[PDB]
Amino acid sequence: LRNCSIYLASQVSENCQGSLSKFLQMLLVGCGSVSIFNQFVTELAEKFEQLISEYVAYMSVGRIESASHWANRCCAVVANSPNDEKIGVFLGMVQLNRKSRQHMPGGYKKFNIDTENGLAKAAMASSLSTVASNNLMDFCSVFNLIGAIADISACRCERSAITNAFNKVIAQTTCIVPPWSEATEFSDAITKVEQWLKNVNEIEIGIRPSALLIGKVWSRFYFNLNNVADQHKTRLYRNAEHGRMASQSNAAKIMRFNVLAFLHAVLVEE
Amino acid sequence: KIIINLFAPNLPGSTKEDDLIQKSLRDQLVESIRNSIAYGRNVFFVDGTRGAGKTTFINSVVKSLNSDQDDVKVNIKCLPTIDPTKLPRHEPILVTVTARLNKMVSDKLKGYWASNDYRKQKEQWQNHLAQLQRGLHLLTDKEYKPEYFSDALKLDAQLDYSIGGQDLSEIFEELVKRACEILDCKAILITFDDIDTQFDAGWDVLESIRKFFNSRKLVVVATGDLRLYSQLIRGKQYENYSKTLLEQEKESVRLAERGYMVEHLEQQYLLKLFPVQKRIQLKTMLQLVGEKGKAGKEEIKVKTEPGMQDIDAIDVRQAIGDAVREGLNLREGSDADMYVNELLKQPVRLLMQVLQDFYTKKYHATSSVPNLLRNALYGSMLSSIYRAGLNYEQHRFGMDSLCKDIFTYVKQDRDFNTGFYLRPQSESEALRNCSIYLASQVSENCQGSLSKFLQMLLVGCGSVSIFNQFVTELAKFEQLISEYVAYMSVGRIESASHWANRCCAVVANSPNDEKIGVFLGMVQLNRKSRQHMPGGYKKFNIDTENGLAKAAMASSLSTVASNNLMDFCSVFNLIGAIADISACRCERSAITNAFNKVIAQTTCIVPPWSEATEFSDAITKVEQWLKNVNEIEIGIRPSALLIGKVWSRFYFNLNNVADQHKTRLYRNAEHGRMASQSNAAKIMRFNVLAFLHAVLVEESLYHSVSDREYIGEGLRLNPVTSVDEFEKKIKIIGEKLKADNKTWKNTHPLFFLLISCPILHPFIFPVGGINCSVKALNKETSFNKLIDEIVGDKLLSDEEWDYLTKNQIFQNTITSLNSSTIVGASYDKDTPA
Repeated sequence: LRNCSIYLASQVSENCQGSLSKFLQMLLVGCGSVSIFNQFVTELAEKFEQLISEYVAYMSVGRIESASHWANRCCAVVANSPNDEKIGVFLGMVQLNRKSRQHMPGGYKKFNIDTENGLAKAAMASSLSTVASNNLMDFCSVFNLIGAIADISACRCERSAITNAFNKVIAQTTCIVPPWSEATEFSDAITKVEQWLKNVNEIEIGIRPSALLIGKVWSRFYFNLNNVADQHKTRLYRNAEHGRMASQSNAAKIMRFNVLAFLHAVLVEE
Repeated sequence: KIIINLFAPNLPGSTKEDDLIQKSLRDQLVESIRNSIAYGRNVFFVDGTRGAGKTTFINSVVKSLNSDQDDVKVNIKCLPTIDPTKLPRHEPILVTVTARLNKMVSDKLKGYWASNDYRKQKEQWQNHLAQLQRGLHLLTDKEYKPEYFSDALKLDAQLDYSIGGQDLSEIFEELVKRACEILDCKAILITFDDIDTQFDAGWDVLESIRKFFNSRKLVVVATGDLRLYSQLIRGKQYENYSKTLLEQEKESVRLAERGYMVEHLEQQYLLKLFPVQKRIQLKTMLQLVGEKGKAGKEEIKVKTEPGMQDIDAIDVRQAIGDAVREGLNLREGSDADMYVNELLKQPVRLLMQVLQDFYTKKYHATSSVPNLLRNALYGSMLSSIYRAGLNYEQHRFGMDSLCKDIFTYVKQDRDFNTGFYLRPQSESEALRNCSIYLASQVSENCQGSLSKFLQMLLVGCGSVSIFNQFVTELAKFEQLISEYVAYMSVGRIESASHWANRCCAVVANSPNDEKIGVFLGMVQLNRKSRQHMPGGYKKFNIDTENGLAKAAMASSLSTVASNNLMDFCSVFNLIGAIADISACRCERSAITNAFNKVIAQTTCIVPPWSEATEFSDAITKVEQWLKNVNEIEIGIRPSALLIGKVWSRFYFNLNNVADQHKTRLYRNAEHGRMASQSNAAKIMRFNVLAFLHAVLVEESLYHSVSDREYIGEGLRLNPVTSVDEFEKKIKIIGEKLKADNKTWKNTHPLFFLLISCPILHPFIFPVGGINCSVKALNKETSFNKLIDEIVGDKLLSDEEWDYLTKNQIFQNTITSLNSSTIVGASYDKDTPA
């Protein structure tokens, strides 16, 4: 294992050199698959090898279609795990209502994506993840956001392909719970992505990432999402929406620091 | 540079020039062997992927090194390649090497011209051969004898070996040294083939290399699998331990340290025998051409047709694309690039063979495109097909064997959620090699037929996803596979309507949470008269509907006996209805037989894994539709990705339609005029609307007939609880179609033929599912006129359109589902304010 550690470090260094999308799959699929299972090793740890075989077969470790598709599978496992207080603020995502609730104080209501117009509309759907079960649910995760950045950074700069990077997980896939379970303004938005893709194709040439760097970036990123899943979890106040004090926190307050958690992890470790 | 003519006999013995790929690697290896001459074991290992030119390449270095003698300052004579598995089971490798070395020396002796030189060196050769013969017994002795000690002290040898005793390492070193002088060369090449067929014979090879081939005038090129050599070495290091120690020390600590010692012993045995710097891997032709973005280290062009010029030759990376894009009916993009990556990792002699078996047969056709690719893959890649349980005979292949092989592929690859795409993403080579074969097979049969497109869509792709979400809560997992297959009979289907009839028996088998009574692709119907049902008319009646409305409602109704004679009505029956009617001759006398077939009521047994005239008006128009279908279906070019993507969006659409319409069943939900009231009419319409949306969107993005899409730049969402999303796409597609002088019937033939189906017309616009509000009417009206632009016929008149919104006889619209009943529906609540 000591001999395989340095060889695997060379694998990460070689495979992630001269790219940014490839840097993200190791952060998302590589380091993520073991920290997400870290929940599942403190839960049921023979059955351990059965869980390993079932976990990779679910998350498609080794045959990932895209970093976004991994997030959709990663979306369900964080949810189907046993939890407390029946909360929708999971580790890396917020569980949003798909049905109207009676007696909603303030302007709280079922979320509709049509409110966001352009680049907001694109980034709102890229963070969405839908899983089907006996009770169909919906989550909005930072992992889905990264799964789109990796997806975008791996495609061509043509408009015909960029418009496809936003239409891979929204209304096509049908995620099913793991077997170990109990039961035009958008055209201008694409232009913003296209011009930034030009930067990526010429700034990423100088990248030189390491397995340590990808390991450390995910370390801060994963630890942060445990804070938001606990510190921000209890702020479900009636006046939380339109909040401006520190105590006030809503769904927007969750993802604002969840994304900033990702940016800081990239910032501090780089 | 490198040119490969495909009209060649393909004999490896005729490979002399312009018919191989590895010369860049060979000349580096050939010079590397020569580079080590002036610098004492030189062992080069050529790792092989169980055959990628392993025997062909190993022969090429023998040919090249033997020919070049005069030009090079230092030359190499090559022994014939040694196959250790074909040698006698007890003959030492040293004997085999000397026997072949003797003939090369003897042949060179007979080639001399000076008699004195011939006599002088022949005696030296026989003096060394006698010394080896005298000491040859040391290789094979069961015991030592004191009579050998007299031979070990014999120093009468005229050549006076350096160290004392009698060791074959010193004797063979002088024998090779003399052989070099006679042959006038340096560093004779010993070549070994693989030990795959019998890898116990590789121990003699390994032991001989490290004990007798240490001379600087000997260079060895071994071949095989280092995994197999590591297993063989590891087993031998375990035999050094005394058998008593293995029994008297059986605890975990002792056993885990003996394996630790053997692991370290085996690690440096491979490093010493095969140095890393001398190990060489046969680069695949993907590694020689690149990703099509970065300039590769080699350029390869292929003579597709007989007589291309040197500059008039297409790149092999694009030559595969010409086969992959056209054979699989695949539009150019990212998915087509991943299939050619699969073929670019195949053995070099294999990709040429399938390329040769494709273009040569295609040239004869020029005097179907998919079967040419299929026959090219089948004749060269049959090893994986036989080793996967799929059909491996050419004549039998049809629309019934396709379903089972794809089901077998999904089961073998264990990808039940996205495996129907036939994505080459497996971990085993055999499973990957079957994905491309099925994709060619999918495009082989579904091409030129609308029915086989739906049959593959329904029976083929449907069986993968309906199983995952509804027949996996139970699992003897393999036992559930066989009877599930035996239920709908994907191996042999009498018709597509029978699959849909049993499809409802599977979806409705899964219980619904909180007992709502609505399932994935349908909604339940309450045969018994519900007591004092509020609002609307009675439950339902088949006889109520008019000539065409009854033609679709009855055809979409299936009866299954499970705890009662339970009634089902699904879009799956509607899709199955199309296939039987479409797959028949245009003669109306035969159409009606295929038409009454899909409407004649039948009963289907509960799944075993469970606990339990005015009707001829529609027959006239379906004949007109079938006349239209018989010519527009020719232009379709379906692909494994297209049919998989059509179902994938159609599957999620049905999941969301039932998820949101379950809670919209109210006292006043009937005769829906706003989005919040949804009866059984509104549920079933969106099921039909889901099918048309899936076909339209996917045909724009992945159908091969069009080079570019016409959806535009926007979010593609399913039409659930609304029609604007489906209405918007038709407008954008229509606007871009007219400006580019392209029609719907030529750009989207599948959607054009499905939107023109007379059967679906009484379902697209039902009485109770219009939810015609103030804003909905504007989108609904534009939706209607846009549809009438595609089909060219307004199925409902403007008088009939005003009838629905305003709250006589309607042939083209169902009239009983507006106030229909649903099992498990709670009619104690009503619409809020």
